[PDB]
Amino acid sequence: ASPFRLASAGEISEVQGILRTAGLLGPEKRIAYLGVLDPARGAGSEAEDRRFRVFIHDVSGARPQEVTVSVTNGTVISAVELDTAATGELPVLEEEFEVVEQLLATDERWLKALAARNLDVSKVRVAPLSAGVFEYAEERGRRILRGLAFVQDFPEDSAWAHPVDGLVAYVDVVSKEVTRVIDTGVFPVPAEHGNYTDPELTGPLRTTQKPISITQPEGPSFTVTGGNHIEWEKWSLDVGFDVREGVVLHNIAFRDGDRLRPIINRASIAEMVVPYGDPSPIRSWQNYFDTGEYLVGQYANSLELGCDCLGDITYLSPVISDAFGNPREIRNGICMHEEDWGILAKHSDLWSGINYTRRNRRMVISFFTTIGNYDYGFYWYLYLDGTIEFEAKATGVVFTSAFPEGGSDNISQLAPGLGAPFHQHIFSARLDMAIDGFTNRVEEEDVVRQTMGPGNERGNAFSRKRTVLTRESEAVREADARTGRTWIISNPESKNRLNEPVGYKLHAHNQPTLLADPGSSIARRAAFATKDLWVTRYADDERYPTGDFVNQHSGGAGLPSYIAQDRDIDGQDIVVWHTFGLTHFPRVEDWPIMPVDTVGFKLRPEGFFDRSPVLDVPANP
Amino acid sequence: ASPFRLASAGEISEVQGILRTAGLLGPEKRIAYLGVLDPARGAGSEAEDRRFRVFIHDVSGARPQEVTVSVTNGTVISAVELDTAATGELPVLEEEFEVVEQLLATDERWLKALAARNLDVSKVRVAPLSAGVFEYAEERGRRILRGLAFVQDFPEDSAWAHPVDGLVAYVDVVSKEVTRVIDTGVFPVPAEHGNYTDPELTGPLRTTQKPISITQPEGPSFTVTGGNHIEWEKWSLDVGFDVREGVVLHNIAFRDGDRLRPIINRASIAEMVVPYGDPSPIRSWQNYFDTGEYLVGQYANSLELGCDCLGDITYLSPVISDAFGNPREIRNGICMHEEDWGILAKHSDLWSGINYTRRNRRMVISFFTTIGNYDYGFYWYLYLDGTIEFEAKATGVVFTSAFPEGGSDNISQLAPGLGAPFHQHIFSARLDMAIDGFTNRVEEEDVVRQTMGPGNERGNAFSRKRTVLTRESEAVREADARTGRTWIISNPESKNRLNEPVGYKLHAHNQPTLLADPGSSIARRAAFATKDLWVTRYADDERYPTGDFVNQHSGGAGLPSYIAQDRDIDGQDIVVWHTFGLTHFPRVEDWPIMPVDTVGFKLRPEGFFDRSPVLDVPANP
Ligand SMILES: [Cu+2]
Ligand SMILES: [Cu+2]
Repeated sequence: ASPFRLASAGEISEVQGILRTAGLLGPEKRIAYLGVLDPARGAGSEAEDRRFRVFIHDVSGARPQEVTVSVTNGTVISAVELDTAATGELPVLEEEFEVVEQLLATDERWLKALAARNLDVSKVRVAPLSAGVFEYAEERGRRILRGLAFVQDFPEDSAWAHPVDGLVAYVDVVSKEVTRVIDTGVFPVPAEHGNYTDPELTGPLRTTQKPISITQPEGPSFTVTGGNHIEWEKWSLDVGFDVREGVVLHNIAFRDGDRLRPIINRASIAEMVVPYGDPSPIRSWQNYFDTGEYLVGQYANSLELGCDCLGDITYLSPVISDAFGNPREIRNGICMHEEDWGILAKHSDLWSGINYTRRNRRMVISFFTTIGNYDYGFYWYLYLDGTIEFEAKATGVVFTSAFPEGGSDNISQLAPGLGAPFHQHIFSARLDMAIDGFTNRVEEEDVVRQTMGPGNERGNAFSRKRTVLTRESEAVREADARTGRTWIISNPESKNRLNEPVGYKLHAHNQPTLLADPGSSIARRAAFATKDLWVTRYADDERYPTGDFVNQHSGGAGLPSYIAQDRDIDGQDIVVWHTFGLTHFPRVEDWPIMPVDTVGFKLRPEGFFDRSPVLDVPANP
Repeated sequence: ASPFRLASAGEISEVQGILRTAGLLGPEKRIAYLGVLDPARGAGSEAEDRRFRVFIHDVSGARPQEVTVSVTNGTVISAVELDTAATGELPVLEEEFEVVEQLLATDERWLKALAARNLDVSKVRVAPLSAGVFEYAEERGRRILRGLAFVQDFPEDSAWAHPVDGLVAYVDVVSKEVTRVIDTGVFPVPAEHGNYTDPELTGPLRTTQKPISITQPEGPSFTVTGGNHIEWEKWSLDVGFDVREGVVLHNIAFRDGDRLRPIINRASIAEMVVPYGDPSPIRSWQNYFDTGEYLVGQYANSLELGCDCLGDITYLSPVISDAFGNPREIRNGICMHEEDWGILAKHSDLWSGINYTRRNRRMVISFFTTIGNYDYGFYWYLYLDGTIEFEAKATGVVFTSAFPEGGSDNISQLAPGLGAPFHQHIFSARLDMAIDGFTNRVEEEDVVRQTMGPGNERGNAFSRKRTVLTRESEAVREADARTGRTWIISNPESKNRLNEPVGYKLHAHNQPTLLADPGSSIARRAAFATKDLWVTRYADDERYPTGDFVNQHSGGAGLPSYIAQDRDIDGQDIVVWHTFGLTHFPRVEDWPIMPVDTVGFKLRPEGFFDRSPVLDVPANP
């Protein structure tokens, strides 16, 4: 059995069993995170050891633990009690979603805030929002959420239309206490609804959209074996799934003639953070680590054929653990299919008389998740020509506020009285590289402009320069779109037939990075977002750019501490961390539900192959 | 009849007739360019005047002329003899393709160059290459082409595989003279072939690609009326076609309820230039103005159903003039269809219980052209949500050279002895804007970072600043990807329901602009390429960023001279010229035929609509 296979339901139950027998999962315990670990380097030969790692919350106030078990051997490998004031709180539990509203409903300061606004407490939804780390010393070591109110005029109303500004509350989830209720002033609660299925607001639905039928009459060109192993148009890989990261891709390789050549050992979105840019004390603390704090895999949608995923779809239904260690299946939580992708290569040659046209295809592996108001589609594409791509599709409902009467430098207007604060959605792709194997390096490549003169008399020449990143202390890089900057991962010990090192070139979109002041809390907690590209030496415990426990962690953790080890990355097992994000100044067209907007990156072969790798593509039927 | 309808065959014949009767098209005359002119501003009401503009070459050495005729009225509106030494030579004629080889075949200096290399003159193909303007005073006023040799080992061989380096020749096309033959040294003629249909090099073709069937069982959702008028999912526009520019889009508008709101009056690629970066005197002169020198519309491919254009395709077969004024149909030279485009908007709301998913579509209008070794697909997309996009798909066979033995700072290696010089492919999109009508302005929008402190105590705030471009002297702008710079075209007299000016935001890719030294010939002839965005006041004779006659024109013409008029562009009929390009350092995978690579831009509504414009999209069948 492939040691990269998906966790099965029986594997989760065995973790539950091992923890129970070990005395680690009594009735007061809640699993906040559970996931299989990747096989260790070199273990390929031989003998399974499927290890699972668990974060265990205790609802009685006892200390939480990090536990690794061996489902293979039925043992506890490690169990450590965590001092959350130092190393962070556990991830948010799904069971804590409703607690913030429930505690506030009977708090007299909250009820007073709502009475001044003539709002019925029974119609006041409270978003359970991650707290971060600011000035409130009582919160250190405590599991806090913060709450912002949204009025639901009726049970199928969109509360996002009716933010209650000037009001925020903090609660201690464990002790079940409201620690602070801040009311800075009354704002009108925007009156319009945002119900995008209401015929009054949609108007009569269009009748003009004729059907588009996409079918594969002989079925798809990719095979799935071993539960999650894909073979498609020379690509080979395994599709993993982790409750924190979502879909992960393992062992991406390309059959080049008779050789299976590795390209990327592990590909994941290791963090995704939404910083807000509104300096109001009602929201100036909000930074939602969708991945590290909430666990995006956990909230993956079940994707409906014909509507969520069109064409000939093959699904995976990954398993996760519920809060008590029982397996739960996410039905149709991963969609897989191949698509047409236009012209691959075309040339009509006058001299030879030959006219040639070939079509491209891509393999698509995706999931869609929902974190409160946000919805994101994570898409990995593999193309016939070797190009690898990632794309995020950001949609959902924008996070709202009041629109101040004097306007705002940090908030857009969507509807009368309704604002939407400025924010970014910033991702980190963790690419554990394996270009032709693990001995890799990274070069930064800039265009070079040349001055007209001797050896360049007509002033037309231009060139490129590549700079090797030799050690981690040199591997924190920024974009330079003006100089066409890219980063090439090569194998300096593997040369193509032209005696040049095989490589792949990372093409970024060069969007703005984290805008927050460098002295801010979020710049410290999300340092990775402040730079476009990081290279580290591989290490099995360096998994997320933000560290293991993001929630209410003071800062510094993660990449800035990994990098300080100043390890050799010049022909070594290395990891590329690419920051990329969307800067979102909301527009009216984003309201009441926003059209998808996208961000991502791609890697293209750069002398990896001896010549084009798609010459064996046949003329289309 | 819509005055934006395509030229018909009868219209071309009537031009021929009018010129013949007027004494302007005797047997020594060759039409180098012919195209309908756009209706003048305000002529909507009323009465046709279909005017055509013609550039007439004279093969006897008499001066060429620029002529505008009225096919409506059967008259010559204007005819002016051109002093090509001042205002430029005419565009390259298709009939001149073979002349460069034919003249050189019997020239003793050329034959000597080839004999030293043991090449059979009968197997030596010569690319007819535009000359530009350099140090050769004898060329001023003369119609010159330059030639580079490529060996074809047999009639169906790819000559690009066998460049003959160290050798270039210049010829006077009219006098039929070889003006110079420069032989700077012998290089090996690369030996490998590049025949991508040869089973020896492709290997056995793949059998793994299962079929993908895309159909529309009730036909497409767009209608074509009046020959070229498209109605699709609230969009309205006309598809034009000009032999120089290719597909042009007129009168792009969006039905918003009961109003037809204009967005863009005219959209075209007004120039496309390929500068080379190899300082060798054999190629340091090459800069191929595919649009302005060669006329891309002229070489549009006939696009084959199922292979070039998949799905339910509606074609236009535009008409052009041959060199004698006879109409010629480009069969299936424009493909039109709609496609699925993934998720449009999705949200799964916990509080309201509603789960919502809608799919996107785009309308696609494209053509594909071949200029020697290059092939380009020009694609215009319209999306349901109002986004407009352009994409170029660059493929074909890379222009080759020898690979020097000591390597090269300006040339990649593709195969033993085979080089491909560095180059860029730089486009200019001419967008004659009409945001809600003609009274428009442009603002440059940058992200603003804020310093932590008073009014921003937690250091999270960020904002934006918009700078109006008031006059043409302020409207030459450059990218700043780091600050998320975009440009917003608004109508300062048309406000959405929130009292904010309607607009569209141009999202560029922020690729490098022209790399050549600012003092170089190409920087002067292609000044537009040196900056990302230009705004001019509309004027009916300001059509191309490079002027009317690009071929062998000394420089300065075009945008830098338009801009100097310093006209008011703050709430006026304006035109946005966006430079965008690909910088191409060829890779081994580009050889022997290159996979498509892409570049483009998009515009997104920015407060143009009162709320999302796709709320009336129905749940998919
Ligand atoms: Cu957003
Ligand atoms: Cu190129």
